[PDB]
Amino acid sequence: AEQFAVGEIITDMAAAAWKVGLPIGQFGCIYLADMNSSESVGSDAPCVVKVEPSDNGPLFTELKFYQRAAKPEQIQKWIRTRKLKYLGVPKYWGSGLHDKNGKSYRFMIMDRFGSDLQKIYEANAKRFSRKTVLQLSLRILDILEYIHEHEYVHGDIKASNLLLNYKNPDQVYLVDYGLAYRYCPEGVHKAYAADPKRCHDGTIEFTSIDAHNGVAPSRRGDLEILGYCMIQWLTGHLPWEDNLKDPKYVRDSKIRYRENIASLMDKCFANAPGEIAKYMETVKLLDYTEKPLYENLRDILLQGLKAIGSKDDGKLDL
Repeated sequence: AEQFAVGEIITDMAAAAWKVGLPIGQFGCIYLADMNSSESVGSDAPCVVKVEPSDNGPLFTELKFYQRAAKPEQIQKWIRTRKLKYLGVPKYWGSGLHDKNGKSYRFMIMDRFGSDLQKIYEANAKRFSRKTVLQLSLRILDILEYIHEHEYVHGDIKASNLLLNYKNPDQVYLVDYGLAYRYCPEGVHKAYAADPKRCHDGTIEFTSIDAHNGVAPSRRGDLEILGYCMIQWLTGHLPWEDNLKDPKYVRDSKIRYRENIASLMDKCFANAPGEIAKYMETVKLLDYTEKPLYENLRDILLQGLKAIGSKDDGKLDL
């Protein structure tokens, strides 16, 4: 199905006009997009349009997240109060309803990014430096604190969901909120239980123990997912990576390694970077409904940067 005629002008719900260009990268139904003008949408376009049938659940979930939490000025306000260089939550530009060939579709206009981190990781023989991992993780902690404080949990952090700013290789953004989860609607935390609405478990190698136990994701699970990403990034591996077809094996391993983090460090690393063990110990202390002390997690990571004779200079080193 072609959802658009290439070069057509589409008008969103706020009457802003956009033009549609070609598909990106040979992701889903995602096309380059720009402000309506007399020029064609070029390969250096600054936006994308994501389009799915209107009965698609994930696009609707994602749209709601972006409308509630990613409004250009909502993000800018947070950046000013927190004295952040930037925030890696993509900006929402608009959305609408588009009918074609008697089918109804939903569309959403978003920032356009450069490469995902997974491609860059594979081009570096599946390693990121200690400097890179700490700098990424600091910015992901900023992002997670933001979304959590706006009642959502991502539940699927991974290098393929981390995109670089098209104009700035040192700024990383977390994308894909189609299976994001509003753990705290109206300040009321979800109970330790399954959500019948939700069916997703994250990505098996990175997902949280809570997710493996069949309960809805919460804040600690996001921090836990980031922990496993860090190890994967530093080492090229996770202990359970050859048994991903067997979830109960993966859960058993995660549960045992949480109970004994020094054995995780022994398995994954001779000498391990101490911030990682410290990070995971702090995450382990969290109850299901407990608010993380994000600034203490960031501190733990800053002490890793000090230990390699560096600082938080915002350099990803990719």
